[PDB]
Amino acid sequence: GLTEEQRMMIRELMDAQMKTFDTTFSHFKNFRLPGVSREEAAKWSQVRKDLCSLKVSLQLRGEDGSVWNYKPPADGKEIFSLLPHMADMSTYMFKGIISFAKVISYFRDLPIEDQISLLKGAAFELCQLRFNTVFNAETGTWECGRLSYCLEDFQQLLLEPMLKFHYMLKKLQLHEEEYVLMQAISLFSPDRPGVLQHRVVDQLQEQFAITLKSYIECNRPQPAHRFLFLKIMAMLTELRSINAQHTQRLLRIQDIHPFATPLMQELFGISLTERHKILHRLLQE
Amino acid sequence: GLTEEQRMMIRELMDAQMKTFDTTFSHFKNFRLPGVLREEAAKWSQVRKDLCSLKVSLQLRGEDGSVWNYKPPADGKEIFSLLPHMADMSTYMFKGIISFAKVISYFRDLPIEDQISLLKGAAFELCQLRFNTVFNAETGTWECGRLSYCLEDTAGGFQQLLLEPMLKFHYMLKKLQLHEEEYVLMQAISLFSPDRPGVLQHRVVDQLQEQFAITLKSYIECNRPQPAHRFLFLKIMAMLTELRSINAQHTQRLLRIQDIHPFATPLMQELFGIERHKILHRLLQE
Ligand SMILES: CCC[C@H](CC)Oc1ccc(C(=O)OC)cc1NC(=O)c1nnn(-c2cc(OC)ccc2OC)c1C
Ligand SMILES: CCC[C@H](CC)Oc1ccc(C(=O)OC)cc1NC(=O)c1nnn(-c2cc(OC)ccc2OC)c1C
Repeated sequence: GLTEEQRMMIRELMDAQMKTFDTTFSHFKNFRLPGVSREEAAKWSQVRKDLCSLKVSLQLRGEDGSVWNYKPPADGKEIFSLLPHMADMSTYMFKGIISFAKVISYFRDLPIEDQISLLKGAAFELCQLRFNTVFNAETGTWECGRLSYCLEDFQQLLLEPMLKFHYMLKKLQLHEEEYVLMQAISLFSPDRPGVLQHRVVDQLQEQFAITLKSYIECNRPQPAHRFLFLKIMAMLTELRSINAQHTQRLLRIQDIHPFATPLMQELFGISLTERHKILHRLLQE
Repeated sequence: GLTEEQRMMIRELMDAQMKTFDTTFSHFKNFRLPGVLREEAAKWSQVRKDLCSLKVSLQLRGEDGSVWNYKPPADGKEIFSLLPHMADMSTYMFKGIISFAKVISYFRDLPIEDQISLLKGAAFELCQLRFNTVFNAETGTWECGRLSYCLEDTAGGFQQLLLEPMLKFHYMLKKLQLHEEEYVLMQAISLFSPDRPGVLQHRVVDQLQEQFAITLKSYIECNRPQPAHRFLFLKIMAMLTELRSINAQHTQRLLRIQDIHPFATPLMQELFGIERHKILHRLLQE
């Protein structure tokens, strides 16, 4: 079995996930909706390539049973139509991740600078891990309560590394304990930009990784997924590569079409404490 | 061929239609839309049967090419979700019909009370005739510019739609493949109905209706192949007779819905009887 500290470690992470992951997205309100220069022109071409890779239709299910469905247009600024909404979704998700990190005892004891640096480097990764738990691989749809995001028209989709990540991770059929441990391992990455206490974060990540390794051996005897632990660690390595690629994508689009919310601006590159006033405020409550 | 008086009649009606029928619905703006979220029971039960008869989805195409689609909920008060939009659409269509009648010389010379009585009796029918020209029978969709109203997919399929006499009328009328001139002549024959409630100059209106009918009869004889269009005029007049029965049915349906859930605009209230025609008098005086 697991040690007393290992079981309590999983118990704390699971309680954190329940307190801070709004799976029904019931409290995601007041969001935006679509339809509701030579140096600049050159940067547009690359931004158009970034936006056509992830094209989803939007579905809004009302309490009465009615459904409002948004089908995106074909490629001007029309390819930016979903950005103000996705910014509000990302910002809403990031607030839940910030709250997730705050209740973890190992994260709360860290200096405020390292708390800022770890959340900055892992925000995208923990959000994709949370999005994968509501991803329907049969329909290609992220089901976020009354909101749904359906991929628009497979081997072309799998070429997109972010979409391939969600299909591959969903195929592993992970439990909630394995997702929340993946979030812990990703959150406590010691080699994030700006981390000071490099060794103590490295030591915390090793305890979360050993706990995941021990959990799988004690709760997963089915050969359904052999080497599940090493497969998970490979997905986290791939998730770090996708994080760098898509963080560059957002900066390119933000350069010619500003959409990032004030919380996202601190999350990207738009003295550590002074440059992250909102993150510092949220991390105090 | 047609006589000069009959050609001038068709020419006046086509100009009336061109000036007053916004076929692209470009000037239908600021309309409302469904949100993003013992004896009283007998009124409700009949109204639930009344509102389940016509089930459409709403489609709004944006200028950039995007498409917002609204699928109505399944049968509370949610079965009313489309009423404010339909009240806006109907009010807009009725104004175009009033303007249509207002430029017809034979209509303006009638007494003002007969003008109001003819409009109240024919508003639904001229609205349905205009809607039929933008009805796509292959997709079951009224294409109104950037707005589209599509019959919802049902387990009964196409035969299910034919249960509603209103829908059967649109498919049957579209099957005739009528010209623009025949549509505008149908509207004139419907508008000048001498047996509407409250009509005083019964003989004058009846004589005006027969001239429009004779003109339509002569148009079909002179501009359509003799063999297969031998009874098109009689088929059209039978469609107008059936459209009048559907008018009586759906007017009663609207009054029942209004009795338990008010939705009619001020102009619609004057149209269904819900000084009595203050807005109608102003519109006819402009
Ligand atoms: C709700 C389900 C969304 C789906 C799930 C994978 O995926 C999309 C589908 C479609 C689109 C799209 O059609 O848009 C126009 C965009 C995204 N996805 C992000 O918009 C996005 N997901 N994560 N992040 C992000 C978050 C960060 O902090 C938390 C930091 C950086 C980030 O990105 C570099 C973003 C902007
Ligand atoms: C959008 C147009 C296409 C289709 C053709 C039948 O229309 C509907 C589609 C769906 C519905 C519906 O799903 O309902 C909840 C209702 C209507 N249609 C009227 O709502 C309506 N059409 N004509 N009139 C009306 C107008 C009058 O003066 C102009 C006078 C009386 C009238 O009716 C008694 C109404 C209220």
